Amino acid sequence: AMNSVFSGLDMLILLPYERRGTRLVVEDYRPDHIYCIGADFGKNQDYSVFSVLDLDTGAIACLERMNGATWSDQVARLKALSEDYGHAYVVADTWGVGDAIAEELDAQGINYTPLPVKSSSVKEQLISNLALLMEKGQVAVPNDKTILDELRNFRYYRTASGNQVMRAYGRGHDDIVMSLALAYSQY
Ligand SMILES: [Ca+2]
Repeated sequence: AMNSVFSGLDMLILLPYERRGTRLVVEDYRPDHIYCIGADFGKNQDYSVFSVLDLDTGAIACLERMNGATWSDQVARLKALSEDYGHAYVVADTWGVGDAIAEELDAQGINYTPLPVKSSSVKEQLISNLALLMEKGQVAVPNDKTILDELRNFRYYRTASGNQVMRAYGRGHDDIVMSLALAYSQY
């Protein structure tokens, strides 16, 4: 596609995994490594995606995805992932998530840093970083067709005034794309 964002998809490293319910587990926790978790919440009927990145290797160790999970359940699942990966810190897109998730992150003692995806400018910085790392052969994800498809279908458009926009082709989703970009913002 002429308007592909991820022109370096050919350099994406593809990793085998075990599906454990809502998790795709590439590898279990290694305590000599430091991890973070990109978190795109399930604000309403959209998916929540939590991407555990090994910051020593640049590889996704685990990716959890679901939709329709309660807000509290999303936070509990994030807590469990964080704890599983050595109190991995969460890079949380807190923009427009609502008071309950924001309060729950603090109330539950989640190890997190806010990265609100609050404009097209912020989004472009996150995505361009992911795209560059990808072309450089530094991005490694679970070899799952849904993940690869969501990256393949992430495209450039232009607004009425001529500003750049990045979004899913057609009527698609970008929760996986954004979760991965949030994780890799730290790499
Ligand atoms: Ca979402």
